[PDB]
Amino acid sequence: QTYYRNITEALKNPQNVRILNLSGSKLTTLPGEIGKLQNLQLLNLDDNQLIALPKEIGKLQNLQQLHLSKNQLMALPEEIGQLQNLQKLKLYENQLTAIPKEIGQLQNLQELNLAHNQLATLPEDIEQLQRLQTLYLGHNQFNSILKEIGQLQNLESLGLDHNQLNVLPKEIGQLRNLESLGLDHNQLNVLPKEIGQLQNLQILHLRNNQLTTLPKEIGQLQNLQKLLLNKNKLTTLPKEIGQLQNLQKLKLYENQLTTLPKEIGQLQNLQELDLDGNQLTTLPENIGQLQRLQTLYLGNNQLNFLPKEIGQLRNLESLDLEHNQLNALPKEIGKLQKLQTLNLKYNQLATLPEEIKQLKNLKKLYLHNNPLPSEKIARIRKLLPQCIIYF
Ligand SMILES: [Ca+2]
Ligand SMILES: [Zn+2]
Ligand SMILES: [Zn+2]
Ligand SMILES: [Zn+2]
Ligand SMILES: [Zn+2]
Ligand SMILES: [Zn+2]
Repeated sequence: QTYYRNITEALKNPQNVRILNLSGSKLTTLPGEIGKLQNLQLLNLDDNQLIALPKEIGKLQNLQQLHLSKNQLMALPEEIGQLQNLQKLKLYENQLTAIPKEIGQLQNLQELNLAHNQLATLPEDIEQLQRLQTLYLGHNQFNSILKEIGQLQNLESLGLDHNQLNVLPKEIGQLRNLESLGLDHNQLNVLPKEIGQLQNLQILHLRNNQLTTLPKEIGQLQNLQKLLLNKNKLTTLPKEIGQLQNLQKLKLYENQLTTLPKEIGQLQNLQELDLDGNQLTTLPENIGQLQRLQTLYLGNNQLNFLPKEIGQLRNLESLDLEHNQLNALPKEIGKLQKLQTLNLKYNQLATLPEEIKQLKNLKKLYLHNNPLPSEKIARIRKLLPQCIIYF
C-alpha cells in the first residue's frame, strides 16, 4: 500500500506512503508526525481548515507536490524552504499576508500558486527561483509588483490579475521566456515600452484596466497570438499593431475607438476581430487584406457605411453589424461565400443589394429594426431558401 487517505493508517506503515490524500476531511491541524513519512511524494491538504503548518513539514525531503489550497493558512513556517525536491506548491485561497524569504531555497520549484491570498509584497529572494515556470499571484493586494520578478529567466506564465496595479516595472521586459501574461482587472493606465521585449509572449490578458493608448513597442511582440483589451479606454491603436504577424485574436470590446490604423490590414493571421461597443465612424479599405478573418464583431459602433473591400474577406463566417447606422450595404457583400451569420439589426437599411442572393451558405440573417419593405424581404426569402431570415 502506497496510497493513503488516513494519517493514522499512514503512520502504522511509514516508509511505504508515497501519496497522502487528506483533502476535504475538516482537518484543523496537521500533526508533527507528518515528518516521519520520509518517502512521501505528494501531500494533498486541499479544502480543509488549516491555520498553520508544523515545522516538521520541512523533513519531507522526497515531497514533490504540496497541495494546500482552500484552507485558512495565516503563515508558512521558515522550514518550508527545506523541501528541496518540491516542484509544485499550491496555496490558492488562503489568508497569507507574507511569504518567508526561505522560499528562495526551493531551487526545484516549477509552479507556485499564491492566488486568492492577502499578499502585498514578495521577498526579493524570489529572484533565486530560476527553475520557476509558472507563478500565480492573482486576487491578492499588490499595488505594485517588485522588479525582481523580471529576474525569473525560466518563467513562462505569470498571473497578476485582480490586484491593484497602476503600473508595471520596466524590468518585466526581461522575462524572455514568458508565454502568458495575465493582467486582467487591475488599474493599469499605461504599459511600459519594455513590454515589446517579451519575444516569446503568445497570450496577453489586459481586460478591464484603464489603458488609453498602447505603446508603439507593442508591435515588437512577434509571437503574440491573442491580445485581449476588452473594457479599457483606448481611443486609438498604434500603427505598429500591424507588425503582429502571428496575431489570431484581437479583442477590443467596449473601448472608445473612433478609427483603425490602415496598418490593421497587415495582420496576416488574424481570425477574430472584436470591435463591439466602440465609436467607429469608418473602416479602412485595408480591412479587406485580412484574408484569414473568420469573425468580425462591429456591434454598436457608429458606422454609416462599409468599404467595398469588405467583400475581400473570403474566410469570413460571422459578421455582426448590429445597432450601427448603416444606410446601405456594398454590392461586394455577395463575394462573402463562407458567410453563415449576418446581423444587420438596428440599422437604416431601406434596401439590400441584389448580390445578397449569392450568399448560398448564409444560415441566419437578422434584419429587425430596418426600414425594409416587406415585399423585398419576401422575395429575398425565396432567393435564399436555406437561410432563416429574422424580420
Ligand atoms: Ca510552455
Ligand atoms: Zn487571464
Ligand atoms: Zn475581474
Ligand atoms: Zn454588442
Ligand atoms: Zn438604439
Ligand atoms: Zn423588437
